[PDB]
Amino acid sequence: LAPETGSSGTVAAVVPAAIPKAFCEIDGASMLARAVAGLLDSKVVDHVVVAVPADRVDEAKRLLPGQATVVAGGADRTASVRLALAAVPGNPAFVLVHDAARALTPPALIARVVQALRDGHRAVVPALPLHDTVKAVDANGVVLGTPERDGLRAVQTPQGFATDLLLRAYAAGAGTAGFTDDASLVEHVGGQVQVVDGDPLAFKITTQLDLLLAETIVRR
Repeated sequence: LAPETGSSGTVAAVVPAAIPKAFCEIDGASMLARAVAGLLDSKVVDHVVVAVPADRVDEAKRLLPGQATVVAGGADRTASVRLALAAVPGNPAFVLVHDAARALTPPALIARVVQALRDGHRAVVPALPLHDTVKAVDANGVVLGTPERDGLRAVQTPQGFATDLLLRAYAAGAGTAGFTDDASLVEHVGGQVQVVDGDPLAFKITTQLDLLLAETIVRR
């Protein structure tokens, strides 16, 4: 890979959202818009690029905080991340990949991820202790085992990577990335991943119950 990779020392955040949930409105503003605003408001991200379907490109641009940029994304999601990066000036040292559905992610959480990268970690995810016991379970509902709960963490986003490390992980594992989170792909190529404290507010908004909570949090 090119020696120029990461040469600029900047931080790029990509929101691959390429549709529904990312565009659903929470008290007027889309999840995507709030997610981008969180990235900008961390004050530590130099470029925010969103990959959306073609037919939301113009709309995304008119409703997002002005400093963020929009590309039409790809199908293979890693393609969306690669396209977003070609639209980023220079050679960013770090790529943060952020789920649009974690719309209330606190700006300090995003900064913690970036601070751990600046401190020398090459792959960083935010995380929380589990609420529930987690069990291995077969397709028939038969319990196969119970890993130590205290040894497990629930992972959120943004996930942050040294750009070259993220690219190496994509070349090896992108053909499954829709079921795997980016940090998993990095682990598979030998990347060491560091956990920083997440935040309950960074929950992934999936169900009608989740949005009600998010709407309740914001109208307050």
